[PDB]
Amino acid sequence: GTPALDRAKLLKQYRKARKRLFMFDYDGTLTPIVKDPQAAIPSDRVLRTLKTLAADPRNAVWIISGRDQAFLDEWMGHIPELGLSAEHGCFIRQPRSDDWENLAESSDMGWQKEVMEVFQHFTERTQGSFIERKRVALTWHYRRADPEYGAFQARECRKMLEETVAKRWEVEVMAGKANLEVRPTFVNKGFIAARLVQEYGTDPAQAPEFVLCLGDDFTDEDMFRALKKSGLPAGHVFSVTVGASSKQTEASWHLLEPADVIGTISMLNNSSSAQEYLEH
Repeated sequence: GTPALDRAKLLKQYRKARKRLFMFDYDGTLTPIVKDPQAAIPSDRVLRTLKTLAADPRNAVWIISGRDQAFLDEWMGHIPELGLSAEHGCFIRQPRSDDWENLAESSDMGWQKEVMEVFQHFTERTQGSFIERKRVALTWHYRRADPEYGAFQARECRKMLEETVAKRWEVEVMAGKANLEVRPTFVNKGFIAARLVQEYGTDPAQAPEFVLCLGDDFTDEDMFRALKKSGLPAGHVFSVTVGASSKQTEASWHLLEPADVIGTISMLNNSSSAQEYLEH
């Protein structure tokens, strides 16, 4: 478990830091979990909060999301300073750039040819199984197969992929409940988060003196893991899960709800020179 984010400590390091890095999951983190993805179109409040945070050039503000490129661009893309990572690391837009990079297309996806061949082989030999093909991930499904033989086939297929495909291309093999998935290593949010920190270079004095990383889910845990490996001073890094104190997490802190996340970012925004004046 974790204590709630110490907002006083956060604000103090924010003020002290000359360079700040923010990495936010979107759904479940900046906005509540909902059934209808359109109901999680950012409220005006969420958008104001992000726009104000990103306006300060001392801040590098990243949204790291499973959402489509078209969704992030439509609803948040008008804030030019936001860095956007969409579709599980497959599309990236740097702060202040109009250009999206297609990271899948920038990679060698020759592995897909071999994985399809292997999956097709096991499919023909495992009644009930089938292949799901997405842009970047390939998934072999076998829930409808005999449970024991399906599991056996999946163990055998996984071993084969690990000893061949995974040693030639930068991909990993995942096991879901009744599935096997192959996807690029760059899909992992920790990969995404480590890359962002290393972009600052190998010079300590050039590193950000403030990192706030927020996320609610299992994939976001990999961001927290990566930051624990960053080599940055502990008091400079705030890995924060969204969830209860009793939640087991790689984060060091929690905030209970997206409303608390927005409230926390608003507190940081209100330390601006302009806001401090208006406040008196």
